[PDB]
Amino acid sequence: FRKMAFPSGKVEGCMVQVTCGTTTLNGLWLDDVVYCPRHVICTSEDMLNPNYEDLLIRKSNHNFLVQAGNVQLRVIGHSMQNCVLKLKVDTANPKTPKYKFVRIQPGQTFSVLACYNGSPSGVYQCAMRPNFTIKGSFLNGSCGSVGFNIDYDCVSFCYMHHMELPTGVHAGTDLEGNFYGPFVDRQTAQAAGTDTTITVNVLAWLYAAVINGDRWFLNRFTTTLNDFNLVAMKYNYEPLTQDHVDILGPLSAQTGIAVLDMCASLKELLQNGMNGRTILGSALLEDEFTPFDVVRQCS
Amino acid sequence: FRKMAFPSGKVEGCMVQVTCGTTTLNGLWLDDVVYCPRHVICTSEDMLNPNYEDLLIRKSNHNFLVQAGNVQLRVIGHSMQNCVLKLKVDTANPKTPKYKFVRIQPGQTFSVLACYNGSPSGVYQCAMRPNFTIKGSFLNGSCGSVGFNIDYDCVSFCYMHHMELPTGVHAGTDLEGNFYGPFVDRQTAQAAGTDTTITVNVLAWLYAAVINGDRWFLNRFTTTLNDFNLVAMKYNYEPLTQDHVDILGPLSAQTGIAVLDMCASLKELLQNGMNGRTILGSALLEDEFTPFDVVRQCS
Ligand SMILES: *[C@@H](O)[C@H](C[C@@H]1CCNC1=O)NC(=O)[C@H](CC(C)C)NC(=O)O[C@H]1CC[C@H](c2ccccc2)CC1
Ligand SMILES: *[C@@H](O)[C@H](C[C@@H]1CCNC1=O)NC(=O)[C@H](CC(C)C)NC(=O)O[C@H]1CC[C@H](c2ccccc2)CC1
Repeated sequence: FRKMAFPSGKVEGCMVQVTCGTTTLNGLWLDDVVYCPRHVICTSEDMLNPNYEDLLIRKSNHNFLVQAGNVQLRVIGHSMQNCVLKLKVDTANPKTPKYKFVRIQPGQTFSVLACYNGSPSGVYQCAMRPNFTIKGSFLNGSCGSVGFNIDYDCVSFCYMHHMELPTGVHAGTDLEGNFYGPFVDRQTAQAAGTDTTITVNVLAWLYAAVINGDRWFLNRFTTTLNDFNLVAMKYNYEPLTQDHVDILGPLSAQTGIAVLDMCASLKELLQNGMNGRTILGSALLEDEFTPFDVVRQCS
Repeated sequence: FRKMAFPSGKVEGCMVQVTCGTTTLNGLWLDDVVYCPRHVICTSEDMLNPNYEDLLIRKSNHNFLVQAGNVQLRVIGHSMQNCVLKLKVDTANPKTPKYKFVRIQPGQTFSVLACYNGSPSGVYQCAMRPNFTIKGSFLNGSCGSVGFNIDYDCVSFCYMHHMELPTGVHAGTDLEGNFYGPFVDRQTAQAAGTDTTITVNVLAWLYAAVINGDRWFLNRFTTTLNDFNLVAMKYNYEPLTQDHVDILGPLSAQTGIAVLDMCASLKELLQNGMNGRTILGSALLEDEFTPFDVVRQCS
């Protein structure tokens, strides 16, 4: 059982390089539109407190250099939508997959195709935390890298990368340019607030553990939803709801472990730690697998 | 800092479905040749102790159904090379990337594109352990999935998946069909022997930690190569050599921490555990990042 990303090929064919002045980042080329973070129009002496409206007025289509491999694209229109720029180009991307834009919910997962200068470097799996940050791997130049899921042949884009926070975590927008969380695109320290653990995902991962022969943490006890949450609260775990319980149903059915029984084992793990033992090769409780992820991987 | 796979697009375009009888697995379609594990010619009542030579003699080209998406490929020749079958087909794959076959060394890493019925399901990063197993995520039907690295535009294929061991780990071949390790393709329990930790990789990962602001484990001590290895041995860590030291050089240079100083901190971690603290979000010492991987990710 491994942290698995979706195959990235459909998205690799959408990444391009966007330069304005001396600032270069990545853009997403779908049909005849390139999407990129608006701070590509910023100089280093603009990022502290940019007035994007005023900065963009000084820019014309020909100030946007868009490059797909060795080929230049002609920019024939531009506009700002929230924190993203949309550059209309004269050529539809012939590699455009079936796609949609979605605004993902906290606790859900997606794959990130980290890019630099418009070239894919690597792919990994992330979760949108309850505080609307993600714990990625991003260097200077990675802005415009996107996060996505794939449903059959359809790519659902959900994230575009914009900035780093002092805690080392990452923040960004949906593909309409609205940040996840309370963040703004300026180079100041910003607070994400307390993060909380995604309880339903930890449970899913404990089920995956049991499915993979690791069972030492199961005990003889059960609990109540109300009583588990009294312990969840203390640990900054998200409260569990009956919808969570029914979401966990197929895993409970495959393992034969009632959900409230697994909750009892989780309380004991939370109160007593792991006494140096491990679970699927981790010494911490893992919360970036959804129930859906676990089902998909164990079938 | 994250466990990152290479973009999988170049390899996605090489995966096909291979069926012989009622047994179906994945094959790798490069130029006019499809490569797949030879046990595709086995029935369930053959896998306990197959005589592959005898089994294959009963098979003709038309018994191999090769499917790429919705299109059948015509098989015009077949032969067995070690534990792989090579099916000559009448059509060169138009998506064949620049590629080579390499037999990878223990301690090195590569990406796995896990496939089922010839369709990519997910991508993740693995290491070839010192005992020539890998710790993957593979279900029935995943055989023929490949592992690879990418160097610029060139795909180096290094692994094809064949079987699972009782410990839950995985074993397979290079693309010439020679197993990594002492394994054979028959459905019996087989031993991998003691695994050992990849010391040079743990050091690389501690450097990555320091590069990412996590420094609590650094101490005031140093050691000697000879004296560190006395402690390595006891913990079933691989001995460190001066070549390892020079490999770690660029990381030592970027952080300003002498390699033997980092070795001192590692000895203390090994002797004293982590007392509930963490390093890059893990409560265990991580050994599936090479120095090269760390450099690539932190630049
Ligand atoms: C892409 O342009 C880039 C991605 C960043 C670079 C470093 N890692 C990333 O993920 N984004 C930015 O540079 C971003 C531009 C804004 C939106 C105009 N600026 C940014 O993220 O600035 C951060 C720098 C570090 C700073 C900080 C860190 C630690 C302690 C205190 C303060 C937070 C803001
Ligand atoms: C692909 O065909 C498949 C991949 C396996 C399926 C399950 N997970 C995997 O990675 N390989 C095989 O089925 C393989 C065929 C051989 C090469 C002819 N057989 C195989 O791996 O058999 C294992 C089954 C389980 C068994 C065992 C497990 C636990 C305890 C004792 C014994 C080890 C061999």
